Amino acid sequence: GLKAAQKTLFPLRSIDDVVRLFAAELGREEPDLVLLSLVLGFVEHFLAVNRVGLTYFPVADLSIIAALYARFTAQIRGAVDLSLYPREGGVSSRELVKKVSDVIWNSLSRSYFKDRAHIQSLFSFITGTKLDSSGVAFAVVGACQALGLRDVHLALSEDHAWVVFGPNGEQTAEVTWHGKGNEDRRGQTVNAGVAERSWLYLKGSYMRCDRKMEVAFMVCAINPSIDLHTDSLELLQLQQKLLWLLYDLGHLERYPMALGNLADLEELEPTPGRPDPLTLYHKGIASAKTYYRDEHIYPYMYLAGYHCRNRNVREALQAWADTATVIQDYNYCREDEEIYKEFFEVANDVIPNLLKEAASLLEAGSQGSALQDPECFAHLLRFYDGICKWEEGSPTPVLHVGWATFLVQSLGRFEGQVRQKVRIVSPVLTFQSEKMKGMKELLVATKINSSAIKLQLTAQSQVQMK
Ligand SMILES: COc1cc2[nH]c(C#N)cc2cc1CN1CCC(Nc2ncnc3sc(CC(F)(F)F)cc23)CC1
Repeated sequence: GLKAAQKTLFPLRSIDDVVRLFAAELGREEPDLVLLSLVLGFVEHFLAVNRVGLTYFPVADLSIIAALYARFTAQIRGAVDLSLYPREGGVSSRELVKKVSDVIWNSLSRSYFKDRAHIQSLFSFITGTKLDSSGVAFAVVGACQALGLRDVHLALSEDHAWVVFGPNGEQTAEVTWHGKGNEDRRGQTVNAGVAERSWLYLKGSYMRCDRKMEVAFMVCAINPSIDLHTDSLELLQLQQKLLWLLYDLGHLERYPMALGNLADLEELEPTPGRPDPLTLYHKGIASAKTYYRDEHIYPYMYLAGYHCRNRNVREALQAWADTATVIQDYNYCREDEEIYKEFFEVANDVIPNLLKEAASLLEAGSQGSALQDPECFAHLLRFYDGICKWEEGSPTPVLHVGWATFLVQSLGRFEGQVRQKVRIVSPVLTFQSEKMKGMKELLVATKINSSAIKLQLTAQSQVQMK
């Protein structure tokens, strides 16, 4: 190693002291990822993993943080000999990046729960020899910075992480695992995944982080959870303040999900004088549209979740329809299972529960109910249309009869006189999927033909013999 200027703020005695440290690092040529992750993991460990003895804030003494930093840098420098991998051009090689990845991987405990909380940071790597998937990729980037490899940067999709490096930062390399059971492609490019138009690789519209965005990633990666019931107020506040610092300095401009995280925090505990959560969610969506060709799903899911929690049914449906309008131009691939699970939950649990409550409130006399609004019925139909279109040309199917039951139920929540008002053109809606085009006459009928809907959604050819 640490430079003298990096040590002057220690000891860190409060949240605001940590925020100062992040401010100073972010004002530097290159913020120190190793330092910052070690601090965050330290504070998270003593605020969420083990709060014994806590009286206000776990003081971060320099002697402690410098010793952790020395354990990291020693481990990396000792195991990665740079002289074996000459840098033609001030850029790194694939072999060098692979060696760093191997080093991190080989340092990890043989067996542990890979999905635990609080194993994302370099503090976890040093003290527990444990990291989660994306934590490995972050550690590889941290290790590369510590080695002077200024070209190696973190790349992020909505459910995976890897690195970019080399001439013009144009190379990609896998450095960690994804999911559970996937035979890894460590050392390879992501170009096959890009080419198959999976959600996992975002058709190539993934985030290529600069150092400032890598700091934003570690801040999103703070995990305030103490247990299933309980969050650390101190960590929530630290994460919120750190996200505002990044925001003010411009470093969330290209980070849609960080804006959604900040909006969620503001909904929980709003900061006087700051934009509303809704404004923040829409800024996330604008970031996606500006930098990522509007090919991200979470900016709309964050918005829908907010509307859902606030029982803005119309606005939740619109936002879900918007998520489907994104997913429709992907192919559903092996390894996209996380987004399939989220779509499944929305269609088959969340929406039905919202419409069930809406129907009770309608019986009680609500006015302006989603169930009386043809534009809400349009949103519902646009949601299913994108899911159907997503499925077209995919190497695995999406829909099955489990989805059909909930579709029939959700349609039936709207009276025919409401459903009949939606104009399906070849409130006005255009269908992109052949499944929904063929369902058009069934959708606007007084009595919902349940069997015919099922047959159309699942393309089941035949009904019961006997
Ligand atoms: C499963 O989590 C969610 C499901 C949700 N459904 C709806 C609706 N309707 C809203 C909603 C919100 C969430 C919360 N989830 C949103 C995504 C967020 N993920 C992220 N947030 C910031 N940065 C990154 S980088 C990355 C890929 C990587 F982990 F590195 F491999 C993921 C990710 C973590 C929290």
